[PDB]
Parts: sequence; structure tokens; C-alpha cells
Amino acid sequence: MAEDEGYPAEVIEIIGRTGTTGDVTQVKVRILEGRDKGRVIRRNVRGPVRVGDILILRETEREAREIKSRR
Repeated sequence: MAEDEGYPAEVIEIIGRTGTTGDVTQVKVRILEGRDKGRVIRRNVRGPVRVGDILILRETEREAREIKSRR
């Protein structure tokens, strides 16, 4: 319906837990539409999930901290 300012992604498969940051949960989702339509990525969010979930990625962030420490 014209609306294309955000491409929703449906969970295709769950990876598991992440923790560290705070009981994080990484899951893989695929683009339902938006040119690409068919792009699987790995988004990290807090809380569980269930195959079917849908969420738009207005940015998806990145967070390229890259701890200089590196030990």
C-alpha cells in the first residue's frame, strides 16, 4: 500500500542466547519485502522469540565499538 519506509522481517530460525550484554537473544530473520525481499540477517534483541515473529528494521543499528583493549 505504498508504505515502503520500512521493510518487515520474519524470523526464519532462532540461533540461541547471547547474554554478556544482558541476557541477549540473537535470532535470524528474513526480509518479507522491500526490494531485496529475501534477505536473511541476524538481529540481536532482548527476550525470547517464536518462528513467525515479524519486525521492521528501520536501521538495525550496528554498534562498532571494537574494544581497543583487545586482550
